[PDB]
Amino acid sequence: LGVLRSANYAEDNPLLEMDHKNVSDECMLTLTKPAEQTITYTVGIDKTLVGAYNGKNGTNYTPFPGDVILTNEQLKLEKGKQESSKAHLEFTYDKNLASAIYLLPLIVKQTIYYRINVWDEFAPAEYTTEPLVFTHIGYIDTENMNPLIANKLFYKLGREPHLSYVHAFSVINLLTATVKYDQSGSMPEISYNKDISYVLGHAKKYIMPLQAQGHKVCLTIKGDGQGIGFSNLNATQSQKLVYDIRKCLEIYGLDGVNLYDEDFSYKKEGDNLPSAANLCNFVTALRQAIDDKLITYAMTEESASGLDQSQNGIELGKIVDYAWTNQFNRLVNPWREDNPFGDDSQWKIAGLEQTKFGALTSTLKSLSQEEGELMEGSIFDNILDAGYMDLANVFVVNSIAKVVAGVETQGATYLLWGALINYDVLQGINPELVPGLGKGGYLDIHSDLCPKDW
Repeated sequence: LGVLRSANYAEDNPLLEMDHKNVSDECMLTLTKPAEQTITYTVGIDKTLVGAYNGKNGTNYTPFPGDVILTNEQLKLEKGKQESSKAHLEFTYDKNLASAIYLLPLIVKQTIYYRINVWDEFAPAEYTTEPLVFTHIGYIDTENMNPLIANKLFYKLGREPHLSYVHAFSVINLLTATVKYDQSGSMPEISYNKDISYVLGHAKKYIMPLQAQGHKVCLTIKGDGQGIGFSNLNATQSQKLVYDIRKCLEIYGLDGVNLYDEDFSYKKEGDNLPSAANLCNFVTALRQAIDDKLITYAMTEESASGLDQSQNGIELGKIVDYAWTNQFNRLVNPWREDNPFGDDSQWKIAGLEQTKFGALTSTLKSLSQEEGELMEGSIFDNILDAGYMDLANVFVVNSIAKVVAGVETQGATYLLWGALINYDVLQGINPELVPGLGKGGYLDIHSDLCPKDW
């Protein structure tokens, strides 16, 4: 008696994601008792087991009809060991394969039941039009990343026969344009680096495809450190930047703008100081100009004080679609007194419903043991124990970045916290980021999922 396991997957019957390329896995035999003598078993394909599997598990899988190349099919079990040598399975992709989930049973002659998801041209098999239950906002740094990677990241929701695939993000923020003085040194203008220019100049290639798959796409605007920005514009300057932002979203088919309140290098003394009232007047003007296009606000330690109070009757929270902070890998709760994780009252925005606040903005950085405990504690205790459920509606990822050495642990989890709370805990639906594991997945440090091509 023994078990035919996968070498890289703990799932008894692993589900591989085949996006128009081959997929592979290795399996081995684990014997309940150590081998008395050196024996060799052989693994083979038996597609006759499919009908019994679909009856037992309620599924509808058709046996995988593509070419399957098994190498090292003879499993060597040395005396005294319980695990054999590893066989290798290469599932060949071909255009003659329709998009579906297939089954390929591998037997000893127990049994392992490989499931192969053959993707369509836009989404995996069993993709659904069912919308994500929460708003997931993803930054893409156009200096290193292709915005189209959003169209490759999915959530595998549920367990068979109730599997569903949904896009992992619903809003995408493009990093970044900046605000600086104009050539005459009197007016603010938007400045675009070489990367964000090519993205916007080719919005038909990089933006409309995202919008076609349900993504709202916004342009982020930071400062360029010349001391002029969203919170210190006079009447004339405000009308200029409002006009230019309104024009920019119309010109490139953008759904909205993300006001990233950082890097303006505001002076601490002089005649153009930052004020929360100026910010409220500028954003109020922006809202009149762009109508229902999205305005979001990213708060930082460089934000002006007073946003917890109305400014000339204006509450910034009433006129913005979403807000969040740069307090990465930590759940910020500005409405919680005696907060055991730290007082976040500085991040309070007057008029902002909790359901519009990204309490958790995660970033791709390795965390210490303490930092890791702070992240999970702040998330769980605030949303479940303290009862701030409304803080589970918006989740933000500041830069979907490449998974590399030293950030594999955060890479695997920092895009799943919103699905973890909303689906796995608040409902019973298991969530998995796809395409994660395996050669070529988002978590393969030697592969780029959807690389920069300009």
